[PDB]
Amino acid sequence: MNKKTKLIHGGHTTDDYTGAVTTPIYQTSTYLQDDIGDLRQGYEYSRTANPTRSSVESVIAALENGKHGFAFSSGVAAISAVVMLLDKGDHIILNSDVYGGTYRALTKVFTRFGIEVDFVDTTHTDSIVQAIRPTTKMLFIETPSNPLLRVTDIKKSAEIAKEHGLISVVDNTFMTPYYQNPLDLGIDIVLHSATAYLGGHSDVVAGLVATSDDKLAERLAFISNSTGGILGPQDSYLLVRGIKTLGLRMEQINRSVIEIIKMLQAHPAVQQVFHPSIESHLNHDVHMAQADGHTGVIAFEVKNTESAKQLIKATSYYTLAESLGAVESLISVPLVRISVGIEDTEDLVDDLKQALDTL
Amino acid sequence: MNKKTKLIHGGHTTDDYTGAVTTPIYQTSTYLQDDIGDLRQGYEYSRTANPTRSSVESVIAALENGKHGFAFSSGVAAISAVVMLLDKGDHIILNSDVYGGTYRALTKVFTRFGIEVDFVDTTHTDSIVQAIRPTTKMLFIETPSNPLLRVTDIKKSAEIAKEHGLISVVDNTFMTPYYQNPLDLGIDIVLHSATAYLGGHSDVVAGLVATSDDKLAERLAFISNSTGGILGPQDSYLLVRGIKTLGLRMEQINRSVIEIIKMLQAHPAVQQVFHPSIESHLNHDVHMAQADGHTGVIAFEVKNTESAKQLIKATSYYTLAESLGAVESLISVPLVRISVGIEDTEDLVDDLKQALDTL
Amino acid sequence: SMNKKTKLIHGGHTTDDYTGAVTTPIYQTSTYLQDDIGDLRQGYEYSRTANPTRSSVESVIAALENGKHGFAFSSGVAAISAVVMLLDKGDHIILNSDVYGGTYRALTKVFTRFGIEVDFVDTTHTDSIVQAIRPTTKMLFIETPSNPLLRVTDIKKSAEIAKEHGLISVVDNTFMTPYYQNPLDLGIDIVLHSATAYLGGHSDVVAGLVATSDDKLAERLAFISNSTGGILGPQDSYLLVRGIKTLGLRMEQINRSVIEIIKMLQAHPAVQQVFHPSIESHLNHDVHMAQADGHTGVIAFEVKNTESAKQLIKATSYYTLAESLGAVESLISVPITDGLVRISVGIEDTEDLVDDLKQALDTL
Amino acid sequence: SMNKKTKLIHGGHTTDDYTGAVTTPIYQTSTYLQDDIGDLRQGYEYSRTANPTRSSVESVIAALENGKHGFAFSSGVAAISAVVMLLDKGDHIILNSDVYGGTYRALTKVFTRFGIEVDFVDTTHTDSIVQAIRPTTKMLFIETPSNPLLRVTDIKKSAEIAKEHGLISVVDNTFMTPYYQNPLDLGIDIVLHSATAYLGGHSDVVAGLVATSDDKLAERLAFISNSTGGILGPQDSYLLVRGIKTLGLRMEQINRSVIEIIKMLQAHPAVQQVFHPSIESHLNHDVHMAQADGHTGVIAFEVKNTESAKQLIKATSYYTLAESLGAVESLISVPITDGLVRISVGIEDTEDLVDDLKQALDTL
Ligand SMILES: Cc1ncc(COP(=O)(O)O)c(CN[C@@H](CCC(=O)O)C(=O)O)c1O
Ligand SMILES: Cc1ncc(COP(=O)(O)O)c(CN[C@@H](CCC(=O)O)C(=O)O)c1O
Ligand SMILES: Cc1ncc(COP(=O)(O)O)c(CN[C@@H](CCC(=O)O)C(=O)O)c1O
Ligand SMILES: Cc1ncc(COP(=O)(O)O)c(CN[C@@H](CCC(=O)O)C(=O)O)c1O
Repeated sequence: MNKKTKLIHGGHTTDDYTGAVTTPIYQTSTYLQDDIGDLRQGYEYSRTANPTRSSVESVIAALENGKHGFAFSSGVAAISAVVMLLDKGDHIILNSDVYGGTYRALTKVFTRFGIEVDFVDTTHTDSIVQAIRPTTKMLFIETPSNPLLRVTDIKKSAEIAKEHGLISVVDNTFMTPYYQNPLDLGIDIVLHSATAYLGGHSDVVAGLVATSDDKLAERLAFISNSTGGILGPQDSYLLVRGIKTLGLRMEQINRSVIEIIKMLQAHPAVQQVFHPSIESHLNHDVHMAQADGHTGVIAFEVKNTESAKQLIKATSYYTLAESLGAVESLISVPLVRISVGIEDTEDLVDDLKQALDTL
Repeated sequence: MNKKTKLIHGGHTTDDYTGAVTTPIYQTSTYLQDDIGDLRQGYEYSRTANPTRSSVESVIAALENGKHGFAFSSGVAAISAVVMLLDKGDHIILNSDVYGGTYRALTKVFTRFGIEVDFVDTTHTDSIVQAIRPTTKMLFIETPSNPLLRVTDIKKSAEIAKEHGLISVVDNTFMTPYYQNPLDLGIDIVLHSATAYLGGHSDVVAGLVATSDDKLAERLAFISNSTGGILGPQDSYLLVRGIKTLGLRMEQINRSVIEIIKMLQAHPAVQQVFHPSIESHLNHDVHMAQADGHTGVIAFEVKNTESAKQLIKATSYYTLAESLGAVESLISVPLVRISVGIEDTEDLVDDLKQALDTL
Repeated sequence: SMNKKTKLIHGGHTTDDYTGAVTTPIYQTSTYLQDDIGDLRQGYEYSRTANPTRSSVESVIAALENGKHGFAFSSGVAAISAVVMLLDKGDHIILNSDVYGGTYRALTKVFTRFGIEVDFVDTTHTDSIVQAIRPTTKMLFIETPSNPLLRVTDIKKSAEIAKEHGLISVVDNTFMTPYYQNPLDLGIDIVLHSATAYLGGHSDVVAGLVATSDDKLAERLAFISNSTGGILGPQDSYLLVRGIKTLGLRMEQINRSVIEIIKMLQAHPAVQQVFHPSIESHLNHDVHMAQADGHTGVIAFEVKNTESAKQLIKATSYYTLAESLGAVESLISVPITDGLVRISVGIEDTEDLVDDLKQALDTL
Repeated sequence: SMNKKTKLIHGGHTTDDYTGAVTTPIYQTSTYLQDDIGDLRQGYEYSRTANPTRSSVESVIAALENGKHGFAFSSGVAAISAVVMLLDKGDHIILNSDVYGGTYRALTKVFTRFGIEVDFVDTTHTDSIVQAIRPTTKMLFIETPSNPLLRVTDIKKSAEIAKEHGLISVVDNTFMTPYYQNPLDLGIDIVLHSATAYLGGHSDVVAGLVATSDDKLAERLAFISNSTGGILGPQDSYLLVRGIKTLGLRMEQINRSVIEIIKMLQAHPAVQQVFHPSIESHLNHDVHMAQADGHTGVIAFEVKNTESAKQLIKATSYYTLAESLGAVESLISVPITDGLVRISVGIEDTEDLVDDLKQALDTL
């Protein structure tokens, strides 16, 4: 199956009972047992397993070429359960440019649980080897990062984590399974902030986790059931529904990203454009070796904070909001960050250009 | 407002915009900002705050006479966030008869995070005083417990936790806010497995947390945002919808519970009926002093495991399932445990009696 | 064999035979796979024709009304439209004089162009029904108790009249609900509901329901529903199933407050007339009590004028000034003269609902 | 000023002005509080009359079709019913000869009793339309391209004919979608859709949509919708809004596969005739290309007989044997002769959809 056919028929998204071509929304909490312990189709309690949630988990497991899938109530919940794979005294290595909520949870919550953290500039693989302490048990890397889009070598990070006995995790939210598959590069666990691209319509807060390891999946299934950060059935369906058009959406976003960047590099009011597609970008060639596409998040710099406030008000199609990966374009100041939507490419380039022209 | 009027108009369950008499389902992830940092109605990101989730949080805060509410993706998620209020080395005291999932999360997950646990027979308040270590920081009690319905003195446990400087938590799932208000008895934090009675229709997996403490609410809001165990908007609405009939449902369940127990105590095939309403029940008078009602979970003993298997098959209205607090009656063997539904009282008594008669 | 409260929980099929789920799965779908051409896995081919979630609520209303076939529509008016479509050009319908405004609107502004000629009759006296039967009469439609004056019509006699003259008897059982009044058991052919009112019960679903035991009329209704497509969505179908579960407890609480609220209205000096079937002096009070074992939560009363009715509504705290009825929250409205107020008793505390309306009437 | 792909994202009102939410809130409600009697906070009083979530999808289809007023119905047939109700007893309707089966069913088995007399015409030759106009003719209904043979009718000429003879022109634009064909811009009075097909796009919503710029006809449609209640639920309204967001990318991918799939069908020896407007030899191929800048994803072709059509469907791997069309997944069916197969090209990979149908046709 090619990529666009996998997004439609990958996993189990139909009902074998009635033949429904979409997954039924099992808004239920419990299931009848014919005999004591005799499950009709393997469901006993919705927290342990829910057929609508099991559908979206089989979709992300296929899109990432994994064996097991896990749906959580948010991208932060999916990252929490992954960190709970370690005990008191264990050490984690993350990239210095992690997303803010990851920095918060690990430095404010899990440090209170004995988990020691150390943020490392992973753009140079040599800095990962040296920081590995005897208690180091995990390697967590996002690529490209937020909001400067720093690229980390996934393959080398996997070989590093393997040699030193580390659980390799990759936050693949920005790249999506359509352009990047960390599991195929040796990574143990891959997770996504499903609120971003997989949902794609700014209407689901969710997280997904995929892995080919039976152990880590067994330990993750126990953590999910024992911590209950599960995704609801309604949100699970809308996630499946939005994933169906993931390929078409990313290709339209990729087409606009190319044209928008060309505009940003030539404007006199824009210094420092940040995106892995730019040639002068650090680790640019590494990104192309591990990905066959590009993310829709772009970051550029204006003169000062007042110019960024003026640029946003002059736009007509960019929505001032705090997410990314939507069908509608989003803009925010973490330096300005934009999440390219699926509007007309000529309209998005012209709207941002005429807004920058007013500076 | 009396109890039945509070369940309808307590909290904020209407739309001030359109005037809609029910809370809109905000299936959304982000919100437009008029200016940088200028929130229209105080919403910026659905994980931090969602209007549908804020509605159900204001309902549970009012029903428990609390000041702040928190909705989580499951009852286990609500209990996890409460445990994350403590750091490495802190100690918790729980009742020896806690629910299984609470035993799992604390002994298999949080012990790996330095949190030391000790389960204590809380039915005698003297056993709580002696176990308080210098590192003890929390007192967690369910009353009545699962599945033997052991009653713990809430008021005395609150005075104990206050004197020794402890965060008092009460799992009020079985009693619901309609019959028991732990906050009114001095308890710091109250939580519920909203999957049970508050939802009431076996279609929402959720947890709720209420507290009158501004500190603990601030620390809980940070934990919820930093761990992302949030409840979805669709599940939040169905929770609000089911809570509307909580009073009518509990009163029907209470009427049947009285008649079912009278039947169970007189049947020759039933030894040892467990419920706080029985006079010979341990701490029976304590339960009536802290609650003006009764739970619908009843536990009784048959001769052996084969008689329990036979009793379940002979029933017609009791559903063999793994939850509780549903409109439909539920039965399970953890000794048999039944969750009384809202069916006709004469039908539920007769159905269970004719099934026990076959033993 | 099941009592009413148990029938509301286990009546019909509201579980999943596949996974075992204790609630009806929401089949948000449009079409269904066929293993072989013409072979349906479980009898579904297109959601408009049949949907598993809609089929659940259809079996519920069929069991609650002691009928064989149930039909769910997009709204109460859609259920009335589909029933009126049972008739041909030139046919005649007899309706009660004070039928709901929307039905009056549909029958006199839309279906008068179908060729159906409508007649509105004081059905409280069954003789007026016999006197109005024209040769080309084919259907008898009656609302009991009506809106907003709650006039009571003899259902059993109306069924015998329709049978005697070969008419299709239809009863709008919205106000009474299947928990208190079963027209099908009294000889009526078709019973319909505005599920927006009490069956939904939480003021969050706009739906219509139809039930009948006649196989011929059911096939004709299934054809019209598929040929006109006023079907109910799967999400609304499930919420309707969910709300029906608490129907008995909701009505029993509403009836308790109805008794105390009426007593307050009869003793207040700013209230003149009170309209409700439970009142002994109400016309056909014995008829209602013989065909129903309960009372609706809609009450109509009169104040001095329109300014008094306006000030009353602003003086209440638990009565929501809005349309619709039968919700868990109490509703108030002014529909028929200026001073005629109409309330929909919710499930709030009885003492709170009586004290709030009593003090509000006292600022007059 | 917006291009098509930007219009699909920001056209109409699909945000919450209150909280600022970037999507339409699902107003699962039935009634609305009134501060003062008759004072509406935001113009809502009863969900059947108007619902905020339904009003969102109504403004979407009105903007996509360059119309002023939009209406959402419970299904595509409900949208057709409400439009046919615009006419009175005795009025006449002219429809294309190969109109959809459900419309044929509704117009010849239900509305023939309304007093409406229906006429089915070969609208591919506009002269047949003029020849059929009776004195009592009031409406012109046309499907282009039709189903399943995809016959193309001149929309611009059909609008001039309706205007010349004082008829209400209606175009079923389901197959073409507003992304490729805008009948209102060509002089048509009313355009309707079966949103179950492409607008929803994910085979999970049964809905109908109507759009018009005529103020008089819009008030008449709003009245019929309220007086018959075939409205769309709030949950289905939102999913319809959500699915429309990706309409352009879905159709553009469907069209790319349509080009390659047709070329394969024209060169396969087990395939005789292929029916699609893009084919140069197709009747009125120049007409379609002049009134639309795209192509539908429904393709019709012929195999040797019925056994060959049965074996073909069992031989595919990505084509789902089911009803409906326009979904993200490819669909197949056998409707008109035995060997006539009808496919609905999905958004799967073009190479995968061409190779899967090519190898399946090769086992014949
Ligand atoms: C790379 C990455 N990881 C994790 C997350 C968090 O997953 P959730 O589903 O949102 O829980 C985000 C979303 N961060 C968003 C929102 C940031 C905020 O609300 O403060 C973003 O970067 O715009 C993310 O972009
Ligand atoms: C007292 C109590 N606390 C916490 C929970 C768990 O909250 P959740 O919403 O389910 O996450 C339950 C539910 N326990 C259920 C289910 C037990 C099981 O599935 O193994 C019960 O006791 O039947 C409970 O009864
Ligand atoms: C007896 C009766 N029949 C039919 C209907 C209409 O069914 P729907 O589900 O609302 O389509 C109503 C609702 N009448 C409501 C609505 C009033 C209005 O819409 O203006 C009422 O009278 O309060 C009704 O009370
Ligand atoms: C052109 C056209 N008009 C109207 C409709 C009906 O609108 P609904 O939303 O389905 O109510 C359809 C769907 N025709 C489908 C359905 C076939 C069937 O129901 O048997 C089709 O032909 O595949 C259609 O293709």
